[PDB]
Amino acid sequence: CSPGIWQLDCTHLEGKVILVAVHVASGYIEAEVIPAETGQETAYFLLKLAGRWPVKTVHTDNGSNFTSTTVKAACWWAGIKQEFGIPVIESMNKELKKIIGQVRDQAEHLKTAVQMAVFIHNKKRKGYSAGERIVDIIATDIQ
Amino acid sequence: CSPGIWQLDCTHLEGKVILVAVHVASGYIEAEVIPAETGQETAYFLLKLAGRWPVKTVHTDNGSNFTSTTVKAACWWAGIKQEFGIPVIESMNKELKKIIGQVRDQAEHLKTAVQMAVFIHNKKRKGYSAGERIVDIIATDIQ
Ligand SMILES: Cc1ccc(-c2c(C)c(-c3ccc4c(c3)NCCO4)c([C@H](OC(C)(C)C)C(=O)O)c(C)c2NS(C)(=O)=O)cc1C
Ligand SMILES: Cc1ccc(-c2c(C)c(-c3ccc4c(c3)NCCO4)c([C@H](OC(C)(C)C)C(=O)O)c(C)c2NS(C)(=O)=O)cc1C
Repeated sequence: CSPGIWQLDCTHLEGKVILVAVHVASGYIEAEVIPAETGQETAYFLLKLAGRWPVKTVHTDNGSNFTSTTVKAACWWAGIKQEFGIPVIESMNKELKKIIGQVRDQAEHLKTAVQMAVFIHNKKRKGYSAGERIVDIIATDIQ
Repeated sequence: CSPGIWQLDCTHLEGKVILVAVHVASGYIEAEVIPAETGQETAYFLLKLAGRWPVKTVHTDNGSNFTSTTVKAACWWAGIKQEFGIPVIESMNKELKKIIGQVRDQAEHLKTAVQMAVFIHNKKRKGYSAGERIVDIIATDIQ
């Protein structure tokens, strides 16, 4: 239900790493292919994300993802807090993968298919779409 | 005033290319550093953008940016239309640059400074922030 809560995880496909962020209340996602599963990539990603949406806290299924100096710096600067599992489910990474499989032949590069999958997932009404729900959640929260 | 209209342009700083997209009604921006000023980069960018926001039409100050087969394909797939200048102002690229200059020492890489600049610009209340205005514009348009 909370407006600023996001979940961030890496998956793998085709020998490559996909970083997936989910806005938990809405199910809206942002994902991209990253060259390697490093702190640098995660830090840059978080900075982009924070600039675009209100990101108040981030949860993850791999806490170690967040130990890098580099990630800590991005969360410090953007003012993001961790939500520890120390501290309800998802399997979006399966759903995303499903859509990625459906569109895969439409593109050469996996990264391209991923963006196609994100678009499709975000716009799928089923009731609003996730894209509609996140703005409605954010707008309501504002006013 | 229209909800789906975006403006897209490349600028240069430090020998590098920054692609800047503006949501015209709100002044909200997304920007990133791209390795080169090519159709491939623009096409991928548009695909990301379309997945995240309702992108109905895109305007540009360099029409030739949109001639590549690659861009045409991304606009075809995402269903984006061009708005020809054939066919009110901006200078965001100056404002962005200004903010980029202010934060530049905070980061090593220009790309990092850019994301910092985007965040700052989007959250600057001055009245809502641009970030607030785009969601309010989008939500209202939905319902
Ligand atoms: C004559 C011709 C011109 C362009 C493409 C092409 C296209 C259309 C796309 C292409 C562009 C936009 C698209 C799609 C493919 N697929 C659907 C969504 O929008 C892509 C995609 O890579 C980028 C450009 C997205 C980085 C790809 O991964 O397939 C790639 C990699 C393409 N190949 S290209 C020209 O070497 O970049 C193919 C041909 C046969
Ligand atoms: C011990 C140490 C550890 C990390 C960094 C560092 C940081 C903190 C940042 C860094 C990370 C997050 C940040 C900032 C810098 N600046 C403010 C916003 O959040 C960056 C930025 O590059 C990436 C990671 C964003 C790709 C950078 O361009 O400066 C870079 C490139 C850094 N350098 S590093 C470790 O080689 O990637 C520096 C030191 C001295």
